[PDB]
Amino acid sequence: GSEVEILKALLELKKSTAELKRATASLRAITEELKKNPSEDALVEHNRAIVEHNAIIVENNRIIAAVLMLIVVAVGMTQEIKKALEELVASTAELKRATASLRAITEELKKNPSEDALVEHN
Amino acid sequence: GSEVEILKALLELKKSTAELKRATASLRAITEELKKNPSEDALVEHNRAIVEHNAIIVENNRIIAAVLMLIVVAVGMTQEIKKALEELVASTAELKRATASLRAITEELKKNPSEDALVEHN
Repeated sequence: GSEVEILKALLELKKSTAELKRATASLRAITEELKKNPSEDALVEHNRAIVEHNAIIVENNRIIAAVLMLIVVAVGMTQEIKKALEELVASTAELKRATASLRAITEELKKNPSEDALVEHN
Repeated sequence: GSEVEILKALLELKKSTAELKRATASLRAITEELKKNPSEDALVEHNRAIVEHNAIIVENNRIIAAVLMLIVVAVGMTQEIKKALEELVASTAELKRATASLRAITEELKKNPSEDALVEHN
């Protein structure tokens, strides 16, 4: 379950990091090459839009991974919860047996109020 | 005076800005190209040192310009100070003339205490 989902989240962080590094490299290549001749308006404006789009995508990937890590941590407790439930089920069944026993004792004690029945009640 | 010094400070800001933009571009080109093969240790370590040196130089240029602007502003007031001094000198000379006149009046009033001398005193 979470063993693979988390490995994929780590792969995502690796890829969004590489994207950030490359987007930053183009950000700078753009500033240095385009300031040489501002008349190349389409090239500088298109590349700046590209850089902003990548920066947003990187930030979104970070947030998405941050949320999915909370889902993953909830998932990783599956076996601990399963064992807690098995214990709760066994406890419920034992409580039921004790209740049925007490009911039978109550009926026996009222029908035949022997001292032994009072001892069994306690 | 300050007319040229300030133009040079502006030229400095232009050149340190161009340096910053280029140093940043190499910072990124270095990260993206060197992470491809970390075994090229000398190239990545030398270029990172280059980037740190340039970043420091840019910060120093900013501080130096900030101080020189204070010297320049002090320099630009040369004519206002010169005129204030011309006024102060004329005032001092007038005060001296008034003092010498008063001394002569005092001598005349004591030697010949005519009412006119008292009027001149006041």
